[PDB]
Amino acid sequence: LPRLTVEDGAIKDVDGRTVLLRGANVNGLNDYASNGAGLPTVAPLDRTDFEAMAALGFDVVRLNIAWSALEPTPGAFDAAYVARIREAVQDAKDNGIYTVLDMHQDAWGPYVGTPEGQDCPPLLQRGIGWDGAPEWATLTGGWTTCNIGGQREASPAVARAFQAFYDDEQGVQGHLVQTWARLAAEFRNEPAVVGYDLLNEPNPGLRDPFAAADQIGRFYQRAIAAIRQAETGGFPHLVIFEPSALWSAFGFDALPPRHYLADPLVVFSPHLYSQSINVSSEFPSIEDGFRIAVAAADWYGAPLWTGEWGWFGDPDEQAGQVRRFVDAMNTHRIGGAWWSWTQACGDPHAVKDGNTAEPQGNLNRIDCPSGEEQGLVEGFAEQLARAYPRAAPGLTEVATEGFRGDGSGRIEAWYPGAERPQLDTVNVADVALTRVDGGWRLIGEAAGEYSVTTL
Repeated sequence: LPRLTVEDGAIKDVDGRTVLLRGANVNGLNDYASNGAGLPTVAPLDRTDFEAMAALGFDVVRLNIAWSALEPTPGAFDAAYVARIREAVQDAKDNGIYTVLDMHQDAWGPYVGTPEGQDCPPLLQRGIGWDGAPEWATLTGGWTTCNIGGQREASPAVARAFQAFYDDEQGVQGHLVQTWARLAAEFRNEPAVVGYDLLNEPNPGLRDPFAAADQIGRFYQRAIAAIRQAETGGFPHLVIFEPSALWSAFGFDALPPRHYLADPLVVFSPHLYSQSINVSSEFPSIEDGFRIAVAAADWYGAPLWTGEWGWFGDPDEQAGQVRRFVDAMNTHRIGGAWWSWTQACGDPHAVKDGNTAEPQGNLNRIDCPSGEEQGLVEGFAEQLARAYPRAAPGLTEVATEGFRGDGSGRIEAWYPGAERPQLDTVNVADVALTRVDGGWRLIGEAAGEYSVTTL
């Protein structure tokens, strides 16, 4: 709905309200290798998915899109794939959901898997194909596609292909930069697009964390200059930038140098996987992982918005960690996107694990191999649907019992569930609670200090 900007370390709208962008990753437009499994790699995606997201209270989607589908041959720009992106943006907007466009990849791309008749070196496991870059952009030097321990990023071929990209071999990085500019031009006047997550979990390539962070930042600087030129005649959207993929395994990393990100609309977006999928199950803790990320974002002078987080095991055991995560989002007043809305039976994550005949998903449960959606993973869903202020002027505090601030403008908040929220609204005029699908939307007007709390 209103255009988003950054001011004073927060995502805000142009009306001055502090915005919390909470929602999920949606991969229905991503281009995954099929890996010979003979199964869909994504679920269908249409307006009903965005209605379902709005019924959990979400007001953002991280839309995982693929360079391989935008630029299928060198220099191409597939406007028919752009029209599917634009349909998803419009279906999200019709349901009150902003879109982050995420140039997504795992393990470089679909073309890094070990071919069927090819063996692995001793001590390595077979690789499979994932998502990201097109085949023509994939320059592996012939290095083995097998990996250490089954970890998708720990393959010589993937590392070499990333290093070829950072070194701009054959101009492949200039191709992605131009593809980003062309895509930003397609949305330059669309306020529902938050902005651009320049590359998901950039791998180190053949560099250590410090030289990796530098080459990742050098790419971000090139992409930002191309995007800002392409936005001529529209307006500048937010630039969401990530540390290397190592943050997703350790809870911290070397940081892309600030001089590469010297644009006022950048947003730091590490993936906060502490106590979920880090190398250590204990360190950093969930809460220390937030403190590290918050300190890093403050170094950039930028907002923190975490593009991926999630738990993947039994909700009976892990819902308490999910609860702790949401609590910390409220303490730090950030948004982010759960991984993920749907995972299909032929997704590479399922293929890797030999789990293509087992149910998939940590939010929407898909039966396999049928592909049929069969309810929600309720222990996680109930945490993700928790009440929050979508937009609030001068927001100062967000807690489980409600929120408060000091400012002038329209408050908009979500509350889940069929029962009417029972609220104490201090200094809020014209309060209206509207039943909406899956919950309730609150509106009201502030003009100074205010609070909206449970009674």
